[PDB]
Parts: sequence; structure tokens; C-alpha cells
Amino acid sequence: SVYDAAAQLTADVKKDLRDSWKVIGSDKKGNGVALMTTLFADNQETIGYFKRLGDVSQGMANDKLRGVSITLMYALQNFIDQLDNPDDLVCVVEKFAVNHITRKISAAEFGKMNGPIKKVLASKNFGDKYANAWAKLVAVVQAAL
Amino acid sequence: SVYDAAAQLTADVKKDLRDSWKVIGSDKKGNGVALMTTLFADNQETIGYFKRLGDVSQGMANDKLRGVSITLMYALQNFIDQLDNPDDLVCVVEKFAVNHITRKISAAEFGKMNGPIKKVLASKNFGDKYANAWAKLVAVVQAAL
Ligand code: HEM
Ligand code: HEM
Repeated sequence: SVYDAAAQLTADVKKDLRDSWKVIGSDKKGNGVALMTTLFADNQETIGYFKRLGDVSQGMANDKLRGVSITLMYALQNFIDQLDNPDDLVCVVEKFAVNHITRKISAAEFGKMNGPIKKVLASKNFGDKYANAWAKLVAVVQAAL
Repeated sequence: SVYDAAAQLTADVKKDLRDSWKVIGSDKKGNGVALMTTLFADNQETIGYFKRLGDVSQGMANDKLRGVSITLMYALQNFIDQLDNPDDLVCVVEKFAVNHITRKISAAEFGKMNGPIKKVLASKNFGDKYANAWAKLVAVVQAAL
């Protein structure tokens, strides 16, 4: 359950999330677009869910893609900000899950963002320890899907 | 159209938006809920759009309402952060407008948030000058609806 998943965010996991976000969250536009373009490159099958965006290969030059990419980073910002209060983290995660459920995004589908996150993290000198930390946060959302 | 509305965001207006946000945005849960509950109190009819939230009379105590309220504040955070780049502000405003258009929320209906905003600002001692600045930000989003 989402409540059990949130409890998996231990002290050190929370710390690693904050430490890496401090760097990653510094460039929301750049890292956000990198996240999306990597998702579409490594998992081309997900492009169908983003028909509204148009030609996704344009990257940064695609206004709709840039809009979604920047907005995506503020969702991550939101999650990180709620790490101190599990009750708040959960209600925000559930809200966030509602819109993805409406788009029929499964927990398995949602989990594909883990690849992109791991790569962007590694490009900034953050290794497996951090990728695993972020995977735990993603799992919280997966539990609500 | 959206670009044209963003043009009213002059140097002075952006300055007041940033200064007032520094305070208002420092308690996203508290002020976010204040905005929502005030909207519902002053315009009871807007509750019709939030049936999914359940018993909104519970306010802060309502997990779903609290979830929407906190998240709402991150949309504003997004906008404030994009003020110095019209291109980015526009793509993020248009993305934001997509979900509200799907909900059949007209520009006039969206404008009802001006009252709550003015009242929340007043509670932190930000007068009409600041309320006017925020009305202009709301006008940019209204231009997309
Ligand atoms: C770290 C993981 C993810 C985060 C934090 C995230 C965040 C967001 C946010 C905040 C929005 C914009 C608000 C909204 O329209 O609901 C959004 C839109 C969307 N997301 Fe996710 N998302 C994630 C992963 C994914 C994945 C992996 C898929 C699909 C395989 C997905 C599919 C969608 C779709 C289709 C939209 C609508 C885009 C549009 O038409 O504007 N998301 N996501
Ligand atoms: C400053 C003004 C406003 C801001 C920044 C704002 C922000 C947001 C955000 C961030 C979301 C979550 C993402 C999404 O589902 O689209 C949202 C959801 C929503 N907003 Fe707005 N909004 C504003 C005003 C309004 C107004 C005035 C109405 C109605 C008259 C409205 C109706 C909705 C509805 C119905 C939802 C869905 C709530 C749910 O069931 O989860 N919004 N809004």
C-alpha cells in the first residue's frame, strides 16, 4: 500500500534524496528535458502516451515538451519538500497518481522513469546509492497506481 | 495572446510578485489551504468542480483537499520561477491550462481566485499594490483558457 511504501523512506534514503536533488533540481529545465528525452529514447513505446506533445525528437525546441518537462521537475520538488511529513507526502502522491491513472499509466509503466533518473544522476556524479534512493521514492507513487 | 498577456508583466510587477511570494510561498500547505477554503467560502458554487475531494468543509484535515492545495502552490512556484523568460513562462502556462480546459473551467471562473489571493496577501500585510500584481499573473493564465 502507499502508506507502507512511504514508511520505506528511511533517514538515510531521505538524506540522499535531498543531497542529490540539491544538484539535480538546480536546473529544472535542462535536467527535466534530459529526463524526458532519455525516457523516449530508451523506451520508445511510451511515446504513444504523449501524442499531444507532437514531435518529441525536437527536444528543447518543442514548446509543449519543454512545458511538461519543467512542470515534471516541480512535482519532484513537491515530493522532496514533503519528506518531513509522511501524511503530506502521501496526500500529494495520491493527487499526483490520479492524473496518471486517468491516462491509464500502470505502476510498471511509471517505473520506466527509473532508467532516465539513474542516467541523469550518473551524469552528475551520483551513483547507484542515489539511483536506489530515487527508486524508493518512485515506488511510493507506483503503490498508488 | 498568452505572450501578449505576459507583456503586462513589467519589471515592477515581477518585483512585487517575487517579494510577496517570498513570504506567501514559505508556507505552501498553510497558504494553499487558505486559498482553497476562501475560494469555497466566497464562491460556494466553485465547489461543484471539486466533488472528488469529498467533504471540503473539513479543510486542512481533508487529505485530498490538502493534497490539491499544496500542489496548487507549486504551480505558482513554477510561474514565479519562470518570470524572467517569457518563452518558458508561456509553455508552462499553456501546459497548466490544458487540464483546466479539460475541466471546462472558463477564464471568468478561473478569475474567482483573485479574491482569495487578495485576502491571503492582506493577511501577511501585502496591500492592493501586490494584489494588482497577482491579478496580472492570473490574467496570463486566463489568456490561455
Ligand atoms: C518521475 C516520474 C514522473 C513524474 C514525477 C511525472 C510528472 C508529471 C506531471 C507533474 C505532469 C503534469 C501534470 C498533469 O498533466 O498531470 C505529468 C504529465 C503526464 N505524465 Fe507523468 N510523470 C512521471 C512519469 C511518467 C511516465 C513514465 C509516463 C508514461 C510512461 C507518464 C505519463 C504522463 C502523461 C501522458 C502526461 C500528460 C502530458 C501532457 O499531455 O501534457 N508520466 N507527469
Ligand atoms: C491561482 C489559481 C489556480 C492555480 C494555480 C491552480 C492550480 C492547480 C493545480 C496545480 C492543480 C493540480 C494539477 C491538475 O490536476 O491540473 C489543479 C487542479 C484543479 N484545479 Fe486548479 N488552480 C487554480 C484555480 C482553479 C479554479 C479557480 C478552479 C475552479 C473554479 C480550479 C479547478 C481545478 C480542479 C477541479 C482541479 C482538479 C482537482 C482534483 O480533483 O484533483 N482551479 N489546479
